[PDB]
Amino acid sequence: STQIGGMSLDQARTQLAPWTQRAAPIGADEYQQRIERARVLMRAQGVDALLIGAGTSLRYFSGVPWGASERLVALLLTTEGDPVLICPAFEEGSLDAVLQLPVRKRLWEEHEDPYALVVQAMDEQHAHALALDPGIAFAVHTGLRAHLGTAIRDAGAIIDGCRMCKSPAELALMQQACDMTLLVQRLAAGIAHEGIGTDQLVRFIDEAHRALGADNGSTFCIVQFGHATAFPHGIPGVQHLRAGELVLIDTGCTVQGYHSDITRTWIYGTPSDAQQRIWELELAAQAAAFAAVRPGVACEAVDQAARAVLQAAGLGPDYRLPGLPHRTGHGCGLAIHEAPYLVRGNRQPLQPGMCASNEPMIVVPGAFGVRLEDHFYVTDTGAQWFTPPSVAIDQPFA
Amino acid sequence: TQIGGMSLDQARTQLAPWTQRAAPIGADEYQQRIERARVLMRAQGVDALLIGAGTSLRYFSGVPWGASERLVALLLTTEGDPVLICPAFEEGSLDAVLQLPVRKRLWEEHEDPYALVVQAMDEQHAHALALDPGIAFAVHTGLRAHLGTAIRDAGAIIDGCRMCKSPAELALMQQACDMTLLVQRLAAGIAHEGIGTDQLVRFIDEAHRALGADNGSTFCIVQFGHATAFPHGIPGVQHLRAGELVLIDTGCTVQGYHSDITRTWIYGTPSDAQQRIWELELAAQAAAFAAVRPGVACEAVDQAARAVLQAAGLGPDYRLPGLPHRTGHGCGLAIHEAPYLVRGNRQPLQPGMCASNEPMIVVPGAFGVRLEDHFYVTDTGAQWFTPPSVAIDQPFA
Ligand SMILES: [Mn+2]
Ligand SMILES: [Mn+2]
Ligand SMILES: [Mn+2]
Ligand SMILES: [Mn+2]
Ligand code: NA
Ligand code: NA
Repeated sequence: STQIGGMSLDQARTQLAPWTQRAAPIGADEYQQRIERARVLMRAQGVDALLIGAGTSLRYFSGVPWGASERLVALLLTTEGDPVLICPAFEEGSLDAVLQLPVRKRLWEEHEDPYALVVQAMDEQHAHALALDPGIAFAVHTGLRAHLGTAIRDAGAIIDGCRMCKSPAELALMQQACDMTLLVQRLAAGIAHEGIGTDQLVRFIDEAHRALGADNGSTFCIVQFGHATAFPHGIPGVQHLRAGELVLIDTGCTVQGYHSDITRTWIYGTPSDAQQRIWELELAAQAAAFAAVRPGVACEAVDQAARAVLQAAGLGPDYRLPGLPHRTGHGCGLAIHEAPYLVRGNRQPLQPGMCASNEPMIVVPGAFGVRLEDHFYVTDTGAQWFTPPSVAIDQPFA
Repeated sequence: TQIGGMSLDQARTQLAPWTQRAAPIGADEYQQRIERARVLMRAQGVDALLIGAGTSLRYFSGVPWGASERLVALLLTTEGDPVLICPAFEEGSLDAVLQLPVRKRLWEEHEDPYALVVQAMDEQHAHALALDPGIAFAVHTGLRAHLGTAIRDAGAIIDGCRMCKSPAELALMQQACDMTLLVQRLAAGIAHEGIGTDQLVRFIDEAHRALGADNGSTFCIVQFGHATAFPHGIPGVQHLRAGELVLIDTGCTVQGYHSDITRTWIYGTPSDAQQRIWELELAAQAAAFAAVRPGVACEAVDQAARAVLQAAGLGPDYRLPGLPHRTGHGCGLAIHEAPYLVRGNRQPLQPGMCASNEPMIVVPGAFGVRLEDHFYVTDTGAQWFTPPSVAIDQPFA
């Protein structure tokens, strides 16, 4: 190997300059385009009002990046006019400073009923067919239902109808985040040595993400050694690296809210025949899944292409272990997981601009797991990798 | 003497792993929480309770996982081990975190998890479901596809369990507060002219980790000078100058239980206005604490703080200069939870309830002063988790 081990912490740090290729933020015109696309989808669904809660969908339509809390902060979009922004009174100044869209502020003091404000705004515009953000807390349904007597639809089709296909600016922001995380993955492999701790790697990866100018360091970071790699959702526990162990690292960051999410699995020292066999199979399943992607292709077909490779090698079938116990991938954007899902049963056709992970992890019970994760986006004629796949068990980077 | 003068190396000699470790919640207490939920369910005519991944699932089952698009949930009915609905591929990991005996019902990726919930309801002849108000609305959509019956809001049941803390819960929160109080103290000590907000944030995370928090700082806000007048403003690096107030709001978790402490202190010489407002903030916090005892409505605690501000000529109500938001919020496995110390909330305080006391004063465009310490209700009054600040230049008792 020329990529694994052999780099000091100081040497890694010389490569950690703030990222010089900064993708442009989403502009005012694009936020308006998103509002207009939602209105088209609302009309198709027969909905005349849309309530978006704080979180990734509020940031999508308005630029407000705040996480959801027990206090209602929401955008109410109707067929005409600037959308209504419902917000705590004490937050008005902070809101003005992050909004990217002209809005009609409706402010509530702490003891006042914010749900009443939503319905009042609906009534003023003669709206009586609300679709509610499926990511919003159920408590908001309770609050609304105290004032509303009409059917409340689930807004998922509208929200996915907008967010699944990324604009060039969105792709560029995801691209930047992916490029940064790919470097961090490379440096993490470089500094690995006998005895190094999983916690030491997590800490360095966060440090590197910050140094490169991520929104907020590592969004998340999973580091697993040896038998711990057999768990897609294993408990964090400190391990120290021994020769002969696989190392699995899954991490990512955000840039203007847009996510990277890359997994590398590589050998420290000499691999066993079994580790070698399963690693090559993982790459082949990932490759086949990618090869299945072009416009019009059903999402489940991408999952099945990966399973076909595993089955031909005598793993599986279906979700059986040794094999692939979960879906092949998930969409990615302002959220770590979003539509479309590359999962059995999903007939959703792939369209240009859709972004998804490609990670058909193999688990061998009691032994290890191998997960390669790279994201792609659909193009007019096929697909494009955000990051190129690994080359070999001891060459994690193309 | 508490502010400035300490080197980074001096501070680090006080950062050994915490030696007074509170005991983790035991198996018997999880059973007590389930039984308490069942009593409250029955009292409300509810025969099934669905708890989603998040702080309530951790409360009842020990599972710490954050919510995702995949349903992970506990279904509690009137009898038998509660049902745990979980993706099949996660069973192994689920087993390793569960603190409660359960009946696992596993779904493969293409299968409908909502169907499992309703199958489990039907098996026990349940048809009066209450649903976790913190769960994604998507779950209502999924359940409604399968149910003709009302899906009630489980907030009253869940709060009825979680608002009053056990001794073990208090001890875990107490440990988190003690650790964060030390980190706050060390942060004041290493402060110096030109120090960066980002530098303080990093130290505070380093300190939380060294002491043995679950995962460093849960959050950390550090603001200098006029920035203190903008509590929810866009973060941007500042460098400290003499004459500026410093506001630090940070916390950690211990076994999931939260600390959340704010200190505001002067670096250098304060102005008369800074001084007078700081004193008023302390007095508002103290009056709110003095109103706390069993039987007092939560809104009276908020009003006690406002009364102090209005007697001094600030406000009234939420007007500025003054207190533009509520006086405080409950705290436990979540940073914010019931009960809320807010106008309109008639909820009577009961022994064991935990809440923040933080009646911040904002002077628009100038500065803000926030003192935040949490308390719990005792049999006859209240107890501070951490003692309040003493002066504008003595943040620690
Ligand atoms: Mn992923
Ligand atoms: Mn990942
Ligand atoms: Mn607080
Ligand atoms: Mn706080
Ligand atoms: Na919809
Ligand atoms: Na991390």
